[PDB]
Amino acid sequence: IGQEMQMGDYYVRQLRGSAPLINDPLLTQYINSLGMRLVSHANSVKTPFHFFLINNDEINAFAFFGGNVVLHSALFRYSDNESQLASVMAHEISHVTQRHLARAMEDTWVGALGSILLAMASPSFTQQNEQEADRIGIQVLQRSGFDPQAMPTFLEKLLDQARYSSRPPEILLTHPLPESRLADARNRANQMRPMVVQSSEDFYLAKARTLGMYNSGRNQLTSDLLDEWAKGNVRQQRAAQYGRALQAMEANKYDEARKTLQPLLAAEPGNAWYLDLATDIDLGQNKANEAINRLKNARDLRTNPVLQLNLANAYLQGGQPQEAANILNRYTFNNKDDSNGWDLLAQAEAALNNRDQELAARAEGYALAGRLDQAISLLSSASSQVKLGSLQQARYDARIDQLRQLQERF
Amino acid sequence: SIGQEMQMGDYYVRQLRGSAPLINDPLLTQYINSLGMRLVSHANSVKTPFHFFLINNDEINAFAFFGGNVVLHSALFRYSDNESQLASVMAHEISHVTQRHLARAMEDQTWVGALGSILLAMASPQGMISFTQQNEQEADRIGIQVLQRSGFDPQAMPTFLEKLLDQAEILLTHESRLADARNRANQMRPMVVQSSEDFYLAKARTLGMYNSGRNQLTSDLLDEWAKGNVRQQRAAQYGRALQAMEANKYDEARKTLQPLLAAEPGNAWYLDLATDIDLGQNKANEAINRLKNARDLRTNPVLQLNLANAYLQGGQPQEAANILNRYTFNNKDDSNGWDLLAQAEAALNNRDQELAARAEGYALAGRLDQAISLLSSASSQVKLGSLQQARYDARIDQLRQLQERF
Amino acid sequence: GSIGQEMQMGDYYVRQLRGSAPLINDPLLTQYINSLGMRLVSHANSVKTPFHFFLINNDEINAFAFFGGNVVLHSALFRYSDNESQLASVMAHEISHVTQRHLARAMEDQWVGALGSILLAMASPMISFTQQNEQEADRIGIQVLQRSGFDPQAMPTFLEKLLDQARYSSRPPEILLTHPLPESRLADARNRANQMRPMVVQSSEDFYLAKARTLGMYNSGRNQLTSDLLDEWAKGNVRQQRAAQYGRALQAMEANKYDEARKTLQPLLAAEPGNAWYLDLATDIDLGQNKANEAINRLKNARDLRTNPVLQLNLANAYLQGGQPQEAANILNRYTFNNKDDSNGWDLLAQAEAALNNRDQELAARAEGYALAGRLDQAISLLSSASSQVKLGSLQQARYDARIDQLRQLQERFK
Ligand SMILES: [Zn+2]
Ligand SMILES: [Zn+2]
Ligand SMILES: [Zn+2]
Repeated sequence: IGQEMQMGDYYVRQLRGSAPLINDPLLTQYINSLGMRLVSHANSVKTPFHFFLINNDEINAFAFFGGNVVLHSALFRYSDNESQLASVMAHEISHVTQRHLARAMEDTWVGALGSILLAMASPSFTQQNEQEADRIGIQVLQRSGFDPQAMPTFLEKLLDQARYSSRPPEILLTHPLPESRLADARNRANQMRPMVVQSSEDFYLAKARTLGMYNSGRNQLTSDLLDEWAKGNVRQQRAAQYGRALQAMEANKYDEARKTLQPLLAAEPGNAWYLDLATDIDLGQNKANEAINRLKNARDLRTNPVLQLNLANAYLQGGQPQEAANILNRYTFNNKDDSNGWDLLAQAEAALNNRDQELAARAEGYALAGRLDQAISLLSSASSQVKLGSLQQARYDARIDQLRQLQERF
Repeated sequence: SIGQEMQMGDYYVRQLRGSAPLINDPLLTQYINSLGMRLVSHANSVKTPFHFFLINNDEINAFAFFGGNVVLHSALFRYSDNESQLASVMAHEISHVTQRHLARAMEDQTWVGALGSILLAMASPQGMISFTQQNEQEADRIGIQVLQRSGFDPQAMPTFLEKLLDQAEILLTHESRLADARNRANQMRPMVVQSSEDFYLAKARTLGMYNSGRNQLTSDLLDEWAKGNVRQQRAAQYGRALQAMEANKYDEARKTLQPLLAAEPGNAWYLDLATDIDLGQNKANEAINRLKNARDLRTNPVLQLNLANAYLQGGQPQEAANILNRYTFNNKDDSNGWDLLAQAEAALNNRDQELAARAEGYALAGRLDQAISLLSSASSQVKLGSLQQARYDARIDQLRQLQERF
Repeated sequence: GSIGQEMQMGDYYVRQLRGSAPLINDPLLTQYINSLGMRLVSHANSVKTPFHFFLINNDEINAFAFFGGNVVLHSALFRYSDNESQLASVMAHEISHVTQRHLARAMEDQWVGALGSILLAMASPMISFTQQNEQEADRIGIQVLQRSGFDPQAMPTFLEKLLDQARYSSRPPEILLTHPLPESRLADARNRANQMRPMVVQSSEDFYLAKARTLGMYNSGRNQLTSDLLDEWAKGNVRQQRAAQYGRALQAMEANKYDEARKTLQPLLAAEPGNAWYLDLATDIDLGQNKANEAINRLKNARDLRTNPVLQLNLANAYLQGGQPQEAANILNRYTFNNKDDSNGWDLLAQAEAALNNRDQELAARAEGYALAGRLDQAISLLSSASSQVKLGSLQQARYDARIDQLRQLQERFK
């Protein structure tokens, strides 16, 4: 487990630099708050878990060392309910806890494998591992309070689209599904108790933002899906109203987006989804003060990362880079693996013409993207602009030392 | 009598706490009054106790009223180049009170509230009072001696007034009078001048921690302080550590303060910031142990609040209460102690004690009706006939007498 | 050859030391330690290599050596050494490990990164020798120790002073882990020492001043210059007593009480205006209170300014703090070339080139500091910047690019 936490970091750093990862706070927070909810109900967990979202309209999901589960945004277009989406995550979670890929290789090497995981994200197991991944998957899926029949329903809807479409989805290549696999999935969900679970409000909002803001190819949020959601339950109707407000924002129709979002923010002034969108609309119309005052009146400002990055950007476009830096210095210290915070920090330090601090912030973004040589180059320039023996020299040079360890390792 | 004016003074002070942006920082208020106090004792015509308040306002102004209550705007620190210049403002303002000028002026002619609304308008950054040419011709020349017996620069006043002229606010409430200030300062004596170590750090924390508008701690000043005497160089290092903490640069803050704390482990200013850095990194245990080994722990109010706060964050609300229960009876008018004591009593689930501590906070801020409401709630949760019920109801009685006077 | 291979490894390990271990780079302490160490080498047998002596800022007592005649000594040796001959006995011990090639023999018979990672762990706040290795080192050491004019009994007196501390103390001195000390070794050290004639030698005045500066200026943990020691030295021999006033002036200056350090320094300055030790202290007192010019005038009038690296570095720095960066550059461009390994010169050269706004020269001076510390990739980065700010084909471009090539060929030899 010692090495595979480390090879996980090397592989996800490569994923950041090459694959089109969705770095959105609201979506990343959702996929990881949901995914961690199942890990807490999973057995034999050796590692922390992180869940990544790729902008890819091809449906696929996979996982590797260090509890890193990779999910394509296409999973939101296929998932009718939240339990189906978590059904695939528990499928992936069980692949890690059982260490399936670990043993496939215990029976030159790491770069040949890394090209495989990377090519899958950018636009296979034998069925003995896949039966077991279903085995443990639904127990976890049911002790997580989800619908156990969501897996046979979701597996079956992959099969219905593999005959009624030319070539099958890519998920069925890494996770093949014969009729035996379905019949087992269909039986064991039959064997446990019926559950009536409503999909969380965050699932429908996350689907809308995924298909609305990160549209690409078959990943569209179409009028047919929004009109259908206008008839659905109370949670789907707010998400369709949010989806219309989102797309009115995307199309630069800011005043309509404000009036469309108004009934949802008036009903829930402290919801982070509506606060995020209301900041985009205000910033789109050069009213940063309104976007600043609204987020300072948010209850969860100092506890919610989405609100912290949102108000930092609002401070940035509002001409107060120092206020942005105060948030972003604390944000990057508590969320050191978040590339959004380091980037906004680099923008803030650049606005203050703190050149060494700007280069130091840029370096973290490059290190997160697997560009360690270039991160070292920026920190070397930073170190060369400050007196030797200064605290900034020692800091920049020590950071260079730590990144050289990661490069000497591979 | 002095009695009505001391009570009128308390009423105006309560109104200031509720609406004006006061700086309640322990280190700054301890310094502001410690310097005032031994400055007070060098005047003999004083009828009243004296308290000195600091207001977060970038517009320079200073004023005083009944009960020896003086108000100093934080903008005073950027205008004051040395300790004597800062005390020159205070010596001028305390001399107004000791000779009873403002009381004299209102004996000539709804009134008490009209003056209080004016006092807030001057204090609040968001109508004014004005003195006659004699009145402050009294105050300055009566105040230059009060400054000299306290061992500060007599020439510190004049250089401050000329630094006011070329910029044409203090000038509405306050050449003839100025020419007399330089007229009168040159005659007395020339004086060796050395700011206290606390003045330089106090100016650093005011401009660095309470920066607002024109009240910034600029990169020009601390580069200059690094070239001064060894007091200003330690202050410059303290200000840079302070701004690093303000910018949440926690590691840089610890390494900047480390040489100062190693040289002066018992210094209250550095011990204070070391707690802020430790709590900012969720290291409450380390901050507690450091404060227990401080020499002046059970004698210095700043250190007691710092350790009490660290006990709260450290998950020890009882130990925090043991400190704060004694602190609030030694510093009845300190809202910080009452607020921290309310946080501790909330964490111990002593509800009636929490309502009682919250009530004192509202009483100090002038919201007597609300304080009476919270004590009424506390008294309803405690058994009739208990000592607690007798205290809560007695405190309500005391607060009702206060509001019946005005 | 094998001398060449071992001096190539020696340089690699010295660079690693400079990059991670806390070496004292003080001009006076470095000069003294190497002048005393060379004095022993000149009386040693079978010397094949130059020798360099390094001082770690570590209050744990330890001493060891590796390829290329590089001897590294923890500053805690000054706390244990009552007299110069005691300190010399430990160095003679280490030089004898080098002349016997004990470390070379072990690795030859039966990894470069494994040995270098141990050397850094021993210096930062393990290698062990057999009892024959220690037996060879003590005899050969004590013979070179007295041919150098020191007290032979200092070696057993220091060993027994080490054995006594190990028995009572919770943990043994770390030097006794690298150099194990059974009673058999101490009895053998007493035998050969007793075999020669008694020799009561006065420690050099340079020794007492070095111990004062080592413990007073580079104090750390148990490495303090206590008031007990100096009150004790105020009563001593002719050389010890002025070393007392020197250390007293040091911490008066360390505590930023410069006026106190003036009055303490006055009589030794007035009595001895031509020795580097108080001249050095008589520059730091002056610059600390912004009196740079007479610190320059005092050093400009020094006799051995064109002979002694300490006065040159002191005067170069005074020119910098005095607002005359070019005068500092004139000295340091020549000092860096004659003292290629002194990282103080490269740093001061960079500070002067920075003040003159000669950015590529500054980056180039910084790079030599980084190369000396084993950070070759970083030194190459700075030279690449320097090469990018001068025109291609120029004299400076060809120099910076040739220097990059040298650092790259130095890098591949071990990577
Ligand atoms: Zn699978
Ligand atoms: Zn006045
Ligand atoms: Zn040995």
